[PDB]
Amino acid sequence: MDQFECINVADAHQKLQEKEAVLVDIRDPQSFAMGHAVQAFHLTNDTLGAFMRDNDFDTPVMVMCYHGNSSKGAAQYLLQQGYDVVYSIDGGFEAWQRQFPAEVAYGA
Repeated sequence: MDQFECINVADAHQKLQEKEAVLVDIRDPQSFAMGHAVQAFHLTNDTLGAFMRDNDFDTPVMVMCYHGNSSKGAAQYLLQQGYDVVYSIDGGFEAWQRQFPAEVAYGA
């Protein structure tokens, strides 16, 4: 579709558990390594080319950032590239870690 949607972390977690959507994290690499959601792919302009080759445009994509702000612009960017089902995760990593502290991974 031609718009992206904002979702909360409980919704995102459920989609992930059901294997319905993939999760990308657009934060800087240092913050990513300090802690990220399990199964998050670190998506940057450099890793985008690989991401696109590896995830067809019909793949639902959920975008996480620091707080839920930059993920909106990144989600819109992905729609513009051809993705049809894109979400921005309200609250970002802060919300993820608060709700799901046992589902945090470290490093790359």
